[PDB]
Amino acid sequence: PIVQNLQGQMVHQCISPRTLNAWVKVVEEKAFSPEVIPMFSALSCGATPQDLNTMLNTVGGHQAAMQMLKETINEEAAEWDRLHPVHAGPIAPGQMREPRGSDIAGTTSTLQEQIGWMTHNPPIPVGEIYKRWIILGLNKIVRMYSPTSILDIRQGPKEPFRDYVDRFYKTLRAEQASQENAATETLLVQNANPDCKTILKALGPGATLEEMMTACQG
Amino acid sequence: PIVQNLQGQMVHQCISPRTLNAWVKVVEEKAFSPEVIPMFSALSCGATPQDLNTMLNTVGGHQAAMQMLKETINEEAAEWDRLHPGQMREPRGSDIAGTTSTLQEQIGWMTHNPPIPVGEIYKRWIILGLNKIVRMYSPTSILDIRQGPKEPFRDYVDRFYKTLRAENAATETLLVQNANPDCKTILKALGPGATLEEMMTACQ
Amino acid sequence: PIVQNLQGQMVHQCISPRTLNAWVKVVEEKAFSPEVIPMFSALSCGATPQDLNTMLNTVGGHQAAMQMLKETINEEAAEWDRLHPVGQMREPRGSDIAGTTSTLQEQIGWMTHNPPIPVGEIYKRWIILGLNKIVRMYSPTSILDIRQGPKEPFRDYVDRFYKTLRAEQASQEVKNAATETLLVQNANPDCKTILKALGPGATLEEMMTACQ
Amino acid sequence: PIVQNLQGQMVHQCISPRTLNAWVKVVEEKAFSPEVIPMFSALSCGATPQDLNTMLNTVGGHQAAMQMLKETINEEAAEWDRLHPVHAGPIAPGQMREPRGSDIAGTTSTLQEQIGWMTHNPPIPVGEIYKRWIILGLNKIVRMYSPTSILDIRQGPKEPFRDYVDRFYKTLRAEQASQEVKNAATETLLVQNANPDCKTILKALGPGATLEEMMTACQ
Amino acid sequence: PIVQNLQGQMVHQCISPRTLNAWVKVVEEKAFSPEVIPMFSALSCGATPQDLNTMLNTVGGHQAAMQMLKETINEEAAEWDRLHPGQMREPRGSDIAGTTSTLQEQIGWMTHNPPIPVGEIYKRWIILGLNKIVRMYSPTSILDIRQGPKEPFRDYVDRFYKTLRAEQTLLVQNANPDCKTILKALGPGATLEEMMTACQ
Amino acid sequence: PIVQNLQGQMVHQCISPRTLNAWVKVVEEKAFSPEVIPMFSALSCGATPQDLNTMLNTVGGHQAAMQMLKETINEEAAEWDRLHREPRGSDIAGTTSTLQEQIGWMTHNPPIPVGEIYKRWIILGLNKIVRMYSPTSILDIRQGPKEPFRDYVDRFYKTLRAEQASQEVKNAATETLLVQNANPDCKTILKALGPGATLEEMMTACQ
Repeated sequence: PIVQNLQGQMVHQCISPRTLNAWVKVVEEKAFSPEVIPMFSALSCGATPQDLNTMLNTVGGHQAAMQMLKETINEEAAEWDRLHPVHAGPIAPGQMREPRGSDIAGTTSTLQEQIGWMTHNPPIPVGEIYKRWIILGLNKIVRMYSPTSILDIRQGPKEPFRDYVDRFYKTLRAEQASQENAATETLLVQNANPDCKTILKALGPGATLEEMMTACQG
Repeated sequence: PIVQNLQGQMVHQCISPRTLNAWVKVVEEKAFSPEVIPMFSALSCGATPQDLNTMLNTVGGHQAAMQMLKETINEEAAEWDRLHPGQMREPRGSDIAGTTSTLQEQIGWMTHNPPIPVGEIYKRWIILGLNKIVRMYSPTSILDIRQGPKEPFRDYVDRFYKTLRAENAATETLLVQNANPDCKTILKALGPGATLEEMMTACQ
Repeated sequence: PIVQNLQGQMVHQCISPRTLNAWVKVVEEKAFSPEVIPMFSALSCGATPQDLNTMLNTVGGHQAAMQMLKETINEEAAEWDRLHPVGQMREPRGSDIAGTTSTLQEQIGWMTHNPPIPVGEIYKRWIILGLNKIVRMYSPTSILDIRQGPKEPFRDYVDRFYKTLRAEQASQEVKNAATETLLVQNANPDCKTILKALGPGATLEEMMTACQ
Repeated sequence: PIVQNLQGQMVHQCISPRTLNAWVKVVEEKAFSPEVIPMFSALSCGATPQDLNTMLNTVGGHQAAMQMLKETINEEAAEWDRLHPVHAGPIAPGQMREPRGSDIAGTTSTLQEQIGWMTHNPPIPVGEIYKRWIILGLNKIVRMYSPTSILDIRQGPKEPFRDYVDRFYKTLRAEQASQEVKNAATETLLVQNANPDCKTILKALGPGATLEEMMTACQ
Repeated sequence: PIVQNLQGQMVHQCISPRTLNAWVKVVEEKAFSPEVIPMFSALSCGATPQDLNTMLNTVGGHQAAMQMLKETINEEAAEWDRLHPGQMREPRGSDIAGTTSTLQEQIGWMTHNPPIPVGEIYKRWIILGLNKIVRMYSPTSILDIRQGPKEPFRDYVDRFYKTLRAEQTLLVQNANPDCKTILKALGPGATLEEMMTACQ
Repeated sequence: PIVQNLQGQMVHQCISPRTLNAWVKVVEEKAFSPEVIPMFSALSCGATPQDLNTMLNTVGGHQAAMQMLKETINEEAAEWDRLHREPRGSDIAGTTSTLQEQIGWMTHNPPIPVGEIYKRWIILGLNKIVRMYSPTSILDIRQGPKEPFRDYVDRFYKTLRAEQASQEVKNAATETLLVQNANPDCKTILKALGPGATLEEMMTACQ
């Protein structure tokens, strides 16, 4: 990554054994559960495009996903080139060449160049731009790998309301690759078991999730 | 987080793998037991609103709770906006929650002179929300805690305060009232103003 | 905690995940065995009253003990106020030292003032007083009930003897008398004869070598 | 390794117990699966030739592979010597002796010389050069230790499309020791080797379908 | 401990959670096997008397040993006092053991010029006491180590020297018959290496 | 160890719990397998004689080996005295020197690397132990009838490395012995490749 030292300079620092292992374990243990994305973004704080490629490439399984991710990255890189053509000609002294899409993805750029861009004044945050593409791709994969439609989540006859709401929102989160309406509100009440369904209908519209859960406790 | 370095300067620093992991494990292991909150506060020492969202979002289960927490944060953001409708732009509620603000801006508010402590403000909302969840996820009402006939007084007091914590006068009044018959008389005998130590010695 | 930076100033530093976890695990694993106290004191090196409260509050079980501890702290705070009645710097009330009515900024102010008012160290003293009470109470055995098994090795018996003694928290004179009266007296038959044989004035080392 | 301190200076630093152990464990656990190479590259960030030899030599098993690796290194060192004849003559004041192939592989050079070259201005990155040779050797080993041909990967009759695509690309990756494999040939072969139900649906989406589209289709 | 920092200064630093735990676990796992002592010495590098007491006091079991150790310390402190009954006050025995001195004073002596290494002096006494305990807790006399009839020479030598070490020519004597003859054959002045190669 | 600070000076720093533990575990887990030596060398980077003695003395088992090692160190220290405040043999082995003396020498200009000198003696001793503790002659390594060539070459070179405490073993003798002891099917294919075949070529051939 690129971190701030004691003298206040932005310097390069080797990616750590802790970080490498943490990311590899997360993938092994949680596959593409939604929460894996916030974890990737945090573990890659300050990352260079090289560091980002290191983290992706250390993943052993899930090659189908890794391959989809490559395609998404290539799309974004092409889009970037469309919007940011590169000028022919020589670079002025004290200046950096302009980054192509493949430069931002660390494919055609060196570490020195990546560092050059990230610590230039003004900076070109190639690490943060690349990270945004990767996260786009990761979101697609999370939605795809979502194991259950929200329509199939229905409260067991003897299942506590909390356990059912847990299943509901865990499922909802995977389907949109997001934690962010009236439709789901109606669907949640609709799929509750008989006893709860009536009590909930009784609270009327505009009830907070807190009120609903208090209402159906045991 | 934003830390004082060794040269005495205030700067941004990446949230650490150690921190990330500790928080996730605490939630896996202890769910929403009351002691999780002091731990959250301490693991998020110096946190930006970004860092706070990272900690929350890395949680995998408990989506019901996480969803309740979101609603609470929204209420607080809305209430903040109501109290606040070459000079610096002040944070909307959603800015403090890191939804509509950048890291750059967050660092901006927190290190301004005078600072607007968006980290600390946001952390307060989150802790409000967490306290509600702790209260909800509590197995028993304090009224259902009553000393077993063969249950040692210490074990009963443990259950009493464990339960109470998960939820001033509800103490002294209720603890003695729900003690078993033998202890209850001895305790009412010590009269008022007895220390917990004295009570526990009495019913050993 | 408050530690020293490179400019030589005493600066505030966030309590670390390693410290937080260590303390919580010690309580889970050892409850209120006597050695838990030296460990608390070391894990809280350089602590602010805020840090101190964090360590206590992260404990999940033992709420009876935690409650007794709050009472002890209140006693000490009141005693402090009694002994300290109301460009001169303002001094700490009892509840300021306990971090209940003071901010981190104030706590840092007192601790790094010249001369310092070590609110962290003062608060830690009160906490350790309370912890000592709890260790004494949670001691499972009276020293009088420690007797060598017929087939129990002398070392294992002496271990139980002194761990029990340490938890009860005898004064040196009492620890001596308890040793003199009780240790040889309560040894199993075989060892008791051999030990009486070494005569008076034998060191614990000598005794333990003898009965190995 | 050679790292940047807080003063912004490049200095030598001892290889850490964490790095040593991570690398040894990776080899024990994943042998020569393709993802071991990006991991080696990262664990050896800033490595001197000495550090690189340490990491290789701490591997206990796989002596066949370690032996092949030595041969690959020797080839590259010879090739280096061929292209960089160390010119005879004394060493100019404030320069260093040019590196022979065995100098880059840390066989005939000292830590001091290695540090000399790596922190010179301009630097001669003997660490990064050596690392390149090592990775060439490793890539050969990965391709050799690959069990299956890509031609033997066909979707089970009741095997989910995702599981089949996983095996397809895992295998393709080991065979080339690379993830840059999706050309038109593999694109045709993926659809060709799908089970009957999927094969029809896929042919239906027509040409130019993204892997995401294909996988949604056969879910 | 008192350490050398980055700016080349000697300063006090808190004992670390890693060090605290490493020491406690070593005692839990190895008790008083001889190798525990080198480990104690290394884990207490740069230790103040206060740090030394922390390390000792965090041990939960082995209170018999901890009590013996206390006695050994008192002996050494008394001996120290006996040998020593802008002029800097010198430490008494109980000052070195951190019983009657403050961290401030401990730091004063240790960083004075020239230093009075109360840390290192105290560590010397503690290690004396630990050695005694190691000797006592040695399960077997060296005289009872005799090569099994079926036991490989190496395993027997391992037991021999593990025992001997704990307790601070007879080796050939107690070897099994086959080895005993071959060894007496190599004659006197044989290296342990030579002996072990011989009985492989 | 002795490491570099921020002012660019070489300073003493306490050996870390991690380093201590790593070494002790390696010995517990791998005993005296050959790869233990490159691991010791690395874990003792920048070590003072003091640090080296610490690493050695923290080993609990293998006292026979530890005892041989002590003898080897003595021989080397005597030899050093024969060939020679300036350091005697026992000074380099940290027996009769203080940490302060050890630090002077190592950070002097020019340095006298008593750490690196002591480390070389220790590694001499360890190599002897590695060779002694080796279980199997290279002559007894022969390819199973159903054993894959790679597995056989693995065993071959594993064994060769322990016997010599070295990986520089591929000479013409071992080259002849490797092909000779291959199973019938592979033996013929290998003889077919003719002389001067690389190990890579041989392994591709018998896959």
